[PDB]
Amino acid sequence: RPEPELIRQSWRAVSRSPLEHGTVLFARLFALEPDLLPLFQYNGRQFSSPEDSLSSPEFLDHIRKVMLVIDAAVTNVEDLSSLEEYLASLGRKHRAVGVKLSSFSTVGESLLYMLEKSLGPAFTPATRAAWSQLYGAVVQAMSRGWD
Ligand code: HEM
Repeated sequence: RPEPELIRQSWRAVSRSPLEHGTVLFARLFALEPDLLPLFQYNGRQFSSPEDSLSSPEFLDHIRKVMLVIDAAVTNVEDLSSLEEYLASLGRKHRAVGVKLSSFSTVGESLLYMLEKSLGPAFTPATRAAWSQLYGAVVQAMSRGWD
């Protein structure tokens, strides 16, 4: 369904520097949902600022994890069904720590923003639709974990 090449070629722009792009995504995510900032708990305590967390090792490591899972959706775009069981367990893991499934819609909005910022006009209507469809499928798979 999602045109693989549109997904792959657009992803290569951000996958180059995952951490930098990941930050852009999370900055927009925290602006859309401030309530997420506290959900990051290290060996106790959290982050005073959106910006303070962007210094935490755990938090940066999480950026990387997020981008790796999006990378898996890209390398499995021609057969996302294979990822279903992994994403369901990932969904459960997030439910376990207090994240609401609805927050993953915000992540999607944030992902598109990150792509808009990086690609500009190269982020075409067709590319945008492909991403909405891909990410929508990822989140559908993850929703199996809220059981
Ligand atoms: C919606 C906002 C999100 C919040 C508040 C959140 C929060 C967390 C927290 C607290 C952890 C446990 C600590 C850690 O392992 O770093 C975690 C783990 C993880 N998250 Fe997220 N997360 C969010 C979105 C995402 C997204 C969109 C993805 C990718 C699809 C993702 C991928 C992962 C992975 C791969 C792990 C490690 C799972 C494991 O321990 O096996 N997270 N997340």
